Amino acid sequence: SGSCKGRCFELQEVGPPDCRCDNLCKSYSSCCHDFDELCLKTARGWECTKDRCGEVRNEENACHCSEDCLSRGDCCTNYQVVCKGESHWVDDDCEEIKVPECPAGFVRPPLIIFSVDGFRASYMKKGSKVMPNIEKLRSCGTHAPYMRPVYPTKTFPNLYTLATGLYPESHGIVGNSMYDPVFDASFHLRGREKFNHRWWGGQPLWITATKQGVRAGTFFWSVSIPHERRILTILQWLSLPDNERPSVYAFYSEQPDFSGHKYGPFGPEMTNPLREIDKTVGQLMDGLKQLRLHRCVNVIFVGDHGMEDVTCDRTEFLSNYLTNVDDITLVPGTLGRIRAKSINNSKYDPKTIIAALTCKKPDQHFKPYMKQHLPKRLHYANNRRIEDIHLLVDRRWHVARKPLFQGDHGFDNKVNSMQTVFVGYGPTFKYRTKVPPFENIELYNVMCDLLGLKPAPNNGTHGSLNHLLRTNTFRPTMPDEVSRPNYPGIMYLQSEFDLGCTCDSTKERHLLYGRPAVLYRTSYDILYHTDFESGYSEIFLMPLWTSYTISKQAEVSSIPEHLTNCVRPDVRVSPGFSQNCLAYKNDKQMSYGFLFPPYLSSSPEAKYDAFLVTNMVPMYPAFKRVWAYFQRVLVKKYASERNGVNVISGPIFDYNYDGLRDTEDEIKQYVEGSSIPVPTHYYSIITSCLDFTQPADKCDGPLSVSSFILPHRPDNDESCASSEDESKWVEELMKMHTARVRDIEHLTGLDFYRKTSRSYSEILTLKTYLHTYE
Ligand SMILES: *[C@@H]1O[C@H](CO)[C@@H](O[C@@H]2O[C@H](CO)[C@@H](O[C@@H]3O[C@H](CO[C@H]4O[C@H](CO[C@H]5O[C@H](CO)[C@@H](O)[C@H](O)[C@@H]5O[C@H]5O[C@H](CO)[C@@H](O)[C@H](O)[C@@H]5O)[C@@H](O)[C@H](O[C@H]5O[C@H](CO)[C@@H](O)[C@H](O)[C@@H]5O[C@H]5O[C@H](CO)[C@@H](O)[C@H](O)[C@@H]5O)[C@@H]4O)[C@@H](O)[C@H](O[C@H]4O[C@H](CO)[C@@H](O)[C@H](O)[C@@H]4O)[C@@H]3O)[C@H](O)[C@H]2NC(C)=O)[C@H](O)[C@H]1NC(C)=O
Ligand SMILES: C[C@H](CCC(=O)N[C@@H]1CCN(C(=O)OCc2cc(Cl)cc(Cl)c2)C1)[C@H]1CC[C@H]2[C@@H]3[C@@H](O)C[C@@H]4C[C@H](O)CC[C@]4(C)[C@H]3CC[C@]12C
Ligand SMILES: CCCCCCCC/C=C/CCCCCCCC(=O)OC[C@@H](O)COP(=O)(O)O
Ligand SMILES: [Ca+2]
Ligand code: NA
Ligand code: NA
Ligand SMILES: [Zn+2]
Ligand SMILES: [Zn+2]
Repeated sequence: SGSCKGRCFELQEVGPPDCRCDNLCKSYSSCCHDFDELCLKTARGWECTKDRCGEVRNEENACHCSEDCLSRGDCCTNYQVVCKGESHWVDDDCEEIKVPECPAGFVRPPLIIFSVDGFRASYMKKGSKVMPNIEKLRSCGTHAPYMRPVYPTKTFPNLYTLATGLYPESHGIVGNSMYDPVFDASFHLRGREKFNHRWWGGQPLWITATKQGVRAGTFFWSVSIPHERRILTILQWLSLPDNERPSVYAFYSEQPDFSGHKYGPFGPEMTNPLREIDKTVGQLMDGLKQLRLHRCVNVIFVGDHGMEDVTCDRTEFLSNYLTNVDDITLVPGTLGRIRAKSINNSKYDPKTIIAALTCKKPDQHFKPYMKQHLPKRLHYANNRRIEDIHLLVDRRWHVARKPLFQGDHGFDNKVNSMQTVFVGYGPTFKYRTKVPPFENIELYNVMCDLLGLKPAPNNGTHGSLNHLLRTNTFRPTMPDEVSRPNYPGIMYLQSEFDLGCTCDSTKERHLLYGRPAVLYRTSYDILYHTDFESGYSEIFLMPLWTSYTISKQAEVSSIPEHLTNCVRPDVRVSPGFSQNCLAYKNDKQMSYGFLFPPYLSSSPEAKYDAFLVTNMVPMYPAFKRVWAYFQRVLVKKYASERNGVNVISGPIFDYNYDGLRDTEDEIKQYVEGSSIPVPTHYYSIITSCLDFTQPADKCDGPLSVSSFILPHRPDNDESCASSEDESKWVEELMKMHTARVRDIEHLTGLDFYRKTSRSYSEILTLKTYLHTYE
């Protein structure tokens, strides 16, 4: 417990018992007694003035304007501008940085991450009027229209996703507040508990760097260190000798979130907070220019989430729905999480709670879900810290337990107001380049590539952001197919089938982008037909995928009356590896549907192919209403609008809600007295030509995709308008359950788009794309 002299913001760890002088010492109440005195000098502010140029060095000043300051590494960021007639970085023209211009001794371009809390993507519209430095970074660098945060759209899940490339369910920081039933402890911004490493999973970038010999401190700063001091400390660290200097740095600003919450996102009061951020950015760049590192360093300007208009009057109370609200604990606000108030309560029943919250009031501004029924695109279920009951709250509303600020965030990560920013500037990024919106889970890989690091396993798709960089150290390669398909001929007689059923240029046309590869061990059959092709699993007794193409002027027919209950045995597949219709009769709850729609057959003769037992899938009657509407009405609609479409459809089994393809052992439900497994979800991937004037089967250029993962539910309680015509609700339900192709690949162990005219990086970008319907 001595002194900090010569050790301010030192990069080593010290003690215990010895006192600390590092940038987190205040957070551990461990700074040496003279830390405030030596290390947090504030005298005379942060800006040089003409008066002070060539002053005699006074050790009391926050920063210096003396002739030695540049030797000493501690000039104010504007010193050269005020005293040498240099220009502020923002006043110089954009000049493309073809190669890193670094001082001798630098082995890689440093990375600086400048994260802003609550920075809404639409704030970039306010432009160089308010934020000339940010606008310049955006303009001369690489930028997206916006970047998608993860759900929940709160700070800590997003900050730690940025650093790990992991979903909150994987990294463990699933909210700003959490309860962990195994630890029997709670995590909050206020508390000792957040300091235990046990909450923090994955491998953040600082650890990835350090384990691979790249110097990198933890990204957190003690909040009591002012913004200007942090910037000066980063600058001083960048002046260190080669053997002590870090290659990655982080700055966090709590603005403009703090003002967003008070005044709302569209308040006139937001201008000054944004001017203040921009001034801090200006300090960093001016400082970098002072050190001749301004064409050496890569800078990421990134937000964690946006901000919405939310007032106290738009609050739903659970007391208006639940007779007994004091038996529950609620994590409230822009999402809901419900659990039992006490584990001692044995009458506590989740099903009664869900029923009592489901579709009661006409305007109802939240929706309850068991977490395994949340849209799969959220990836918000596979963690014991996420409560079984979840409430999705409508944008602009809160939920609270009982009745006894005007901006908020935390909503569904596809909501517009939740979108945030991304700008990359420096030698490794492209120059003056706009890139499409992408998800913040993808940045960890990029940051690894900017630092020559091997990423730890994460949820980014490595290579899908290659188009952001001038130089790509990572070239992705298609995974090798693991199981090769069988091609069964006509073997069996119809008399060999005891299934209890009764009835009264394929590849080039129907697999436009090639055959999906199966990336796990299994046994499956390719089945060709006039209107569609399929990969039929002999283990699961149904298609893994079914693929077909519908031209712009293809025609919809009905299932004629006499084939209504038609299921025909498939002579290419053995009785032993087929479904049977007897199981469906014996299952009172379960009906069946088809993957290729009989509705879209090319002829009445081809229509018979649709009724094969090998095109059949278990479907709840409730779900058939959704599925029939998609197949009969929507598929044709999309083919019209997009000038034909290619459709790949299939089952998903995810009983343990981990976003990954279930093994047989992990399947928990079968059609009554059979071993026909019941899917948890059904997917479709719908592809066409981005240029819609070119039809889907003759496309020269980029592709356009939209997909979904529909949950396979025995009721339509999710849809509060489901007692009406399907035209009133199925499509809204589908859009809620929009998905990336990549989500489907994880859920099915399939790899799509193996045969295209496009680069594989471009295909990785196609597979990460999400159609949000915003
Ligand atoms: C998003 O991307 C994720 C990352 O790839 C995917 O998540 C992974 O999923 C797999 C498959 O389900 C899962 O694998 C299981 O792992 C069990 C062991 O779990 C512990 O160890 C791992 C490994 O830690 C090291 O590697 C990870 C990356 O995975 C890295 O981030 C770590 O820092 C650590 O790094 C060190 O080692 C590596 C080399 O291994 C070095 O390269 C590196 O330099 C480091 O030195 C940890 O990930 C686990 O972490 C979980 O649990 C802890 C403790 O509770 C949590 O704090 C943490 O948040 C995390 O929790 C999440 O995952 C668990 C499941 O693991 C969930 O229950 C939970 O809700 C959270 O979501 C553990 O510390 C292993 O026993 C198990 O083995 C079984 O299957 C195999 C199959 O071969 C069989 O052989 C056996 O019979 C077993 O039955 C299985 O292998 C990974 O753990 C998991 N990783 C992460 C980070 O979550 C995710 O699926 C993907 N999502 C989607 C939708 O695609
Ligand atoms: C949870 C606290 C931090 C409290 C806080 O609200 N800090 C604010 C908001 C963001 N801040 C910040 O500087 O953010 C930088 C940042 C940027 C980006 Cl892009 C991503 C990320 Cl993730 C962060 C200023 C912190 C303080 C100390 C932390 C612990 C470490 O001292 C030791 C280890 C390090 C391991 O990697 C993780 C576990 C560990 C115990 C840390 C847990 C989190 C602690 C307690
Ligand atoms: C070598 C000495 C070993 C350590 C001695 C520890 C002394 C025992 C006291 C423990 C409680 C607090 C000490 C550790 C963390 C200090 C907490 C702190 O200073 O931050 C409070 C935090 O909520 C503020 O939340 P926000 O400001 O809202 O982020
Ligand atoms: Ca699974
Ligand atoms: Na039935
Ligand atoms: Na309903
Ligand atoms: Zn935040
Ligand atoms: Zn906030």
